[PDB]
Amino acid sequence: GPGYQDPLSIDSKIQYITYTNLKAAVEKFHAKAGAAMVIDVQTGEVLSLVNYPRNRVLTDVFEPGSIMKPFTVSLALDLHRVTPNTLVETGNGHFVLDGAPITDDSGFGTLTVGGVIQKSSNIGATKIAMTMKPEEMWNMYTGIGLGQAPKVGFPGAAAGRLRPWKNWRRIEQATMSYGYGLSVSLFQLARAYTAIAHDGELMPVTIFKTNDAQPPTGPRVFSPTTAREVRTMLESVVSPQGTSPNAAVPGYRVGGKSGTAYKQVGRGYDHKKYRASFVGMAPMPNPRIVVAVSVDEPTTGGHFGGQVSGPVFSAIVGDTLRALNVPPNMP
Repeated sequence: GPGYQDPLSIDSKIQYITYTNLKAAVEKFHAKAGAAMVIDVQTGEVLSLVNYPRNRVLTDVFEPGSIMKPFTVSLALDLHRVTPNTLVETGNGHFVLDGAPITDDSGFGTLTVGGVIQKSSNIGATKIAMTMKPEEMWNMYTGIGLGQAPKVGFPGAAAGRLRPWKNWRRIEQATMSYGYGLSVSLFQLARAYTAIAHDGELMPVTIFKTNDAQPPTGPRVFSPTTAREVRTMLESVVSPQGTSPNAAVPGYRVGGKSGTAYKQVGRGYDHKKYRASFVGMAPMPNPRIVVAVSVDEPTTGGHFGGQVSGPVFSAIVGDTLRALNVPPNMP
């Protein structure tokens, strides 16, 4: 507990672990830039906060993409619009809504709500989203801290962009259900995922140590049962049947979600100019840490292709959990 690093929450070991892994990744994939951070789930304390090279973690905003799907599902579970076993028809991977096309990376057919998170189905997210009102979803976005600049002592923290809900066309509700047409910082996403980690409670995320006397507390964004169920689904993502098996951590149960943001061109999107982000938590089912990683405009994918962030999450999570003397919870 107490030591010379007090009263900052940043652990020199975890910060160093976070810096070597992120920097190694940015260099190995000849990327423009990277950001990563670790949050203690029980306290909302930031254990590490790393940019390689300026503070883009707090300043840079992007379309979160598929990282938003667990929050689409979180809300739908929490409003009793679906259960984890509810069936969602995604057919052949091509669907049309108000004349706009929505596409999966393949034809997943009949998925469960869990299946939609595991396979990262845009079509599945959209159809779950269509069971809810814009206002309901905007309130949840606002409840998890989106559209609001974090107050952590850093002037110029980005607020990101959230269209007001009374302006939402049904197709924007769709795009937002799979993380397009809103912008967030990596910091906002890390904080938002603490609400899934901490059984539905949004923890204040702080660079200062909290008191055991008056433990930190936050708004109840989701029921605890909602949060455990999304945690089971995040774990399914990093199985052989999920889209992010490259996030798996030898020795530990982990769960997380990947997303991709492409360079906007006013109305279109550029080719191979993208941002690979990953947010998760470990060990499951009761996480100690949330870890968020973002690698901007990588150019040498190698064996990982576009999914370059998952293995950086993996390395930081194992090193950090070892550094915390957390015992392996997996064979």
